[PDB]
Amino acid sequence: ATIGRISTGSKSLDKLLGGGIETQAITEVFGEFGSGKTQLAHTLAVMVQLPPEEGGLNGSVMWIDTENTFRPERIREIAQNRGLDPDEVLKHIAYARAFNSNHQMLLVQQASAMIKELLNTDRPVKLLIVDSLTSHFRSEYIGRGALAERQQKLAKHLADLHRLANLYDIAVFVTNQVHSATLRVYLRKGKGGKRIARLIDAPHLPEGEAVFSITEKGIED
Repeated sequence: ATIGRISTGSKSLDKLLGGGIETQAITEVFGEFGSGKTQLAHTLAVMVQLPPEEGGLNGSVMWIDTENTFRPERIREIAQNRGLDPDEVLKHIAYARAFNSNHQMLLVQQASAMIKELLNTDRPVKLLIVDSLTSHFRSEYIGRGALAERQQKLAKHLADLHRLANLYDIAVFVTNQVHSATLRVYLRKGKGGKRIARLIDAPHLPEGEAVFSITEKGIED
């Protein structure tokens, strides 16, 4: 299948991403708390649901939360301000809270069965969010030989993530605070409620930067 692109809500940021975030890839967005990673995840969970003419893929979402940062109220606000039905937007976001790194790995594996069933529907899964990919791995692996073990589990988790994205034509979006993903985006605060995105690593895309805002519509220019 050909690559689908999900608009982030920002024209500037979509331009940097060659149209938007891609299916059949793991897009990693990293930054300090408040850099806009979570607002971008919330905006994408709504945007993917829009028709292609609006920047979406008529798709369903699966969201894995390691730190309880998912906000239904924010999804609802973004949905309403984009002229979508908040109830329908929420019902197309399959949500799961991971309490440890092993639970997190298991949820990715269990998600394959769910995705299979939605493939021939009008709204198949086009987006899988993992916020925030490493929080459990960093807190659990402390002591002698902890670092080498963490790297091994992360690599397998990311391989399980890559497998779903290619096999089912899904865009995998992961967040991180501060490893090989297909696209790395460094996020930081600009001047005001403005953020700056820096494309660090990309195989088909040139390096660069884009500026965006955080509003009642989630993410825009």
